[PDB]
Formats: sequence, C-alpha cells, structure tokens
Amino acid sequence: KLKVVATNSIIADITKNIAGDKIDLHSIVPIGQDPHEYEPLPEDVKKTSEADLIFYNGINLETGGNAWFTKLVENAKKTENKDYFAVSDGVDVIYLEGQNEKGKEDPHAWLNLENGIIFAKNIAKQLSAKDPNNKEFYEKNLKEYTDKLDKLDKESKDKFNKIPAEKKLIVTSEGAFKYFSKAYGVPSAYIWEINTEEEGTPEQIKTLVEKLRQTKVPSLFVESSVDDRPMKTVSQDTNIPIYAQIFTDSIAEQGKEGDSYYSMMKYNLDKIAEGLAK
Ligand SMILES: [Mn+2]
Repeated sequence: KLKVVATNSIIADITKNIAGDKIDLHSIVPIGQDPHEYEPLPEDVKKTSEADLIFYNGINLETGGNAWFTKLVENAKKTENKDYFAVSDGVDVIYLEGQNEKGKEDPHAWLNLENGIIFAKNIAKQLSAKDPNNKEFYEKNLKEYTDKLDKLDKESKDKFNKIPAEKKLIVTSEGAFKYFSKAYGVPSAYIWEINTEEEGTPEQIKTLVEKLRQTKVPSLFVESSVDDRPMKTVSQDTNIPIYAQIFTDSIAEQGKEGDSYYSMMKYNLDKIAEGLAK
C-alpha cells in the first residue's frame, strides 16, 4: 500500500477522508502541537524517507524551525512535486500584515472550507496519480468529502451576519484567522501574527488590549495548540472572558469534539458564532 506522509493532523485528517484504509498514513506533527516549528522525530525522519508521497501545507506553514520541513525533505532526498506536494496549491493566498513576499504568506488556508476542498482536491489528485488502482475510490471519497465540506461552507456563509459590528471580532492568540475572516466576513485580531514570532510579548499584548478596549467584544478565544497564558493575560486586562478553545493549527485529540478537519471547522463555526453572540 501507498506510503503517505502528512506534515500535520489537518492534512492527515483530510487525507484519511480521501484514502480511507487504502494507504499507510503517517502524520508528522502530533495533534495539539504547533506545526510551524516542529522538530521531526526519528520515526518522522524514517517515515519520510520511505514515503511515496508527502503532503505539506506549504504557503509558509512548515517553514519555521528554520524550514524544518525543507530540511526534513532535503535530508530524505525527496523532490518537490514528485515526492512531495503542497496541498495548498490553488488557494487564493493571503499574506501576513506588513511583510510581503514568499515567506510573507499566511499559511492558515484551511480555516476557509473552500480551501479545505482545494486541499482535498490536491490530495486526491496525487493519490490517484501515484496509485491509479484506487483512482475511483479516491474520487468518490473526494466528491463525497467536498460535498460535506461545501454544504457546511454553504450553510456558514451567513452564521455571522447578525453579529453587531462592534462585537464582531474573532480574537485568538495567533493571527490564524485571515482566511476565515475573508471567507465568513468576520474580522479577526490577535496577539501575535504567526507562531514563528515571539509569542505573547508585553507589546503584542498591550497592542491587542488597546484595540480591544475600543470594542464591545464579548468573548476571546484561545487555540488548542498554543500556550494560553498570553490570552489569559489579554482576558484579564480587558476583562473579556475566554469563551472557548478552538482549532487553528491542529484538529482535536482523538475522540474529542473537533477531532477531524470537518468537525473542527464545524466546531469553530459554532463556538465562534455563540461566542460572539454573547
Ligand atoms: Mn498557526
């Protein structure tokens, strides 16, 4: 069976939904861990060597740890677009605020279901290319999976319409909501823009607090994959309660709510809608 490697639990989850049990999947970044700067383990390095097909997010996700993914994929002598593929190829890339080049991209594409579908299309493409036997299975799973996602996106484009503008702000630690914001029309603020930066300096915190004091935002959120101290601080300083943990860089641990791309997207939608209705 096809030996596949996903860099993180999101891509891995999407992959499972395409490949079912037709492949040997290994997911590098453990659930709940930050996929921006990860130190691949020996099993990770071995599985990547043996892999027929490696999926990563690209658009500047796995290029901290000073390019851990690049170095992973160097050492394993793998070739871009032959052995490994960025599953974000195709997304309308959004860039980080201020800096603006290759390495100014914001990686968080998947917080837009349409992009989640693009990922699935890319994942399915490559699975088929590399394992033509199961081409049909994949495409069938794909069509089903993207329907599931598309429905959900279709249903959610409205969720936020009734939120009073001055409450309508998603606040999370990392600025991982740019795509979400664009897709569902709810602005987002944050303590640090991307996890590769210092995380939760008194300055970032002050900046966010001062922005928040100007709002009537009822709830802050905190992602499942970051230290929550900084946001607790924001919470305390603005007296805005942290309403829910949500999912940016990772799906939930096995069995919890949100433990798949689809249901983490569903969870986020729901919790944020409730959180901001409060
Ligand atoms: Mn992130």
